[PDB]
Amino acid sequence: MDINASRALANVYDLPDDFFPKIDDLVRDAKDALEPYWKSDSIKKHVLIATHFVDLIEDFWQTTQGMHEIAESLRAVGGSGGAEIHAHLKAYAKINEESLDRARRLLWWHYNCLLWGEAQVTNYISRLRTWLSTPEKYRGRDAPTIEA
Amino acid sequence: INASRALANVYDLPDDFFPKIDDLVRDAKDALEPYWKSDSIKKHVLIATHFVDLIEDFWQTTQGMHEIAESLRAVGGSGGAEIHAHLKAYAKINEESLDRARRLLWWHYNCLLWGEAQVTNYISRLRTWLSTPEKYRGRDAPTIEAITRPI
Amino acid sequence: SSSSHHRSPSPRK
Amino acid sequence: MDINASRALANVYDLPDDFFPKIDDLVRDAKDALEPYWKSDSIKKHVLIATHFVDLIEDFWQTTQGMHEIAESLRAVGGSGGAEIHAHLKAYAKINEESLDRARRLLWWHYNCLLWGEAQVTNYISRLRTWLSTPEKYRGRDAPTIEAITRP
Amino acid sequence: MDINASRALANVYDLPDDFFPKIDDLVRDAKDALEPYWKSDSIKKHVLIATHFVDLIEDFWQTTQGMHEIAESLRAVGGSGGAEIHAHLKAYAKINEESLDRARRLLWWHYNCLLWGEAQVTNYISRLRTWLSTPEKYRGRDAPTIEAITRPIQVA
Amino acid sequence: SSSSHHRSPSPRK
Repeated sequence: MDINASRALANVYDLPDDFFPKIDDLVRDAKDALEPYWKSDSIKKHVLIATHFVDLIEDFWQTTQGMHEIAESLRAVGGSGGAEIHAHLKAYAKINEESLDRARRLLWWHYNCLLWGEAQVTNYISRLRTWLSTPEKYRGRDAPTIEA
Repeated sequence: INASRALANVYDLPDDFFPKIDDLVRDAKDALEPYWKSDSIKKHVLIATHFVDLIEDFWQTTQGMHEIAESLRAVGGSGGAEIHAHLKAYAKINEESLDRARRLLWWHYNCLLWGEAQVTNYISRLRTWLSTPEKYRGRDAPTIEAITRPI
Repeated sequence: SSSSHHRSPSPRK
Repeated sequence: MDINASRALANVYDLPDDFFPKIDDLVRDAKDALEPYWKSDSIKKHVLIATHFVDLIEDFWQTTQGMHEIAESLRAVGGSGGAEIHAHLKAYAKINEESLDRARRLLWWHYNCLLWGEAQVTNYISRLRTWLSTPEKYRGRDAPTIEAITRP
Repeated sequence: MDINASRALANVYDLPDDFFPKIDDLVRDAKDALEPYWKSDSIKKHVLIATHFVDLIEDFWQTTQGMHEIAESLRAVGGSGGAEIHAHLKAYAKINEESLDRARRLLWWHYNCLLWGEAQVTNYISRLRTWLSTPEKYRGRDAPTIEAITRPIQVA
Repeated sequence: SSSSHHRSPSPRK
């Protein structure tokens, strides 16, 4: 495969939003794989970045989910609250969940690059892009995976 | 060792030592943009950039949560104290997270500009000066102009 | 650097 | 200064009971500075002594405070216990408080000597005694310190 | 230190409590054997630890004992203001007793290691634990000892 | 030319 075309086809924001493991499993794997580098106090790029995003998720994910739940409960219980309140709440939750989707994607990217290598990860992304462009019939019955 | 030490020192500060968030983010972006154009992977670059993004993403949402919670509680007739309590808890969590982000951003920005040593020494001196009981102190805090002068 | 890799992690497109 | 006069003016128990940080802060800083040596299972003087005194405080401080609380509560109640009971309890709490004050002072001493050096702390205490015997207006605006430094 | 010495000390922590000399005698002997190292201002592990533990005892032993005494006194006289009084007092005294028992045992270990040697003492304790855990009929009628004490001082 | 420092720590005066 052409390195150039691969790198051009590889981007973490192109993915379907269902390719990404649940946030709990992702955070757990990230922490369990980072513990050595933490204890060693390592200054590697992906270590630093994945640490930042682990912290970001742990901080704001449950708060955003609680905000969405609160907005729904407030619009359900009745109009006693208001429309501006629910609109502002939904907008804040929307912005936060966009930021959290970005954090999730980049945490995945950074963790997988730490494990395997960003070269392997971009190759995998390109090959998965192809697998997804192809129709179900003339492609593998199960998707690829890194060194798999 | 000394890294976590100076970090704990940074956390051991009064919250009135840290500039306003607008000034801080402005200065950080101004100092970092060249490094972005240069595609630099420096540690302080990595961390300050990511904290700037964090702040610009969540600060306004958190302040709005605070204000709307207080307003609807003053109203009193919207849902119940459950909503206000849930909102206060979330806002507290996000506030402490953003405070940590603000502090680490200050630390890394200043380390990048001037020097990690010049910032660590000043922070140690200031933390010591603040610890003491005001009778063995000096009567004049250490001022930030010490970072700017080399040694 | 052939890759964008700006502001540290991969930049959007 | 004259090194002899410095070492002679340097004694931890000369300080007026308020130069010393609070007990929680002191134990916390001591543990934070010790845990490396604890893990490395070190033998050195200051580590050993600071550890012993941390343990002593952890063990007896809260008990002594509770003893004082008990003495005051029984004093308020009046009929409970009695007079000589209150007297003996207060005397015991007082002896324990003397021991714990000595422990706090020695803990400060050894923690700081471990961080910087007992010579540095000696000079610090000496210069502080001098700077503190002088009146306020001829002191200046720069008290004495140790001022750790870092090199890139 | 050696895992042998660690085993010996962990065993000291769990001995029958009748193996240990009276605290008065222990403190006395510790002071008398340490004052030379005090004058010489030595910084040896056992010296430091024994000194600190004997000071600890000197300070808090009689205090804890009087605490017990007065707790029993208030329980006997009655008229307590709530039972929490005696509860908290005896809990404090119990924590003090645990701390002081550990102190006595480490003082014993360190003073005896100073006298004889860490090796001699850990061997002694290994033998004594093997002897105590074992039941009679396979044991020996007389316990083991540090043979350097009860061996004759021969002089021509 | 050494301080008291007896028993390992510093004594009173």
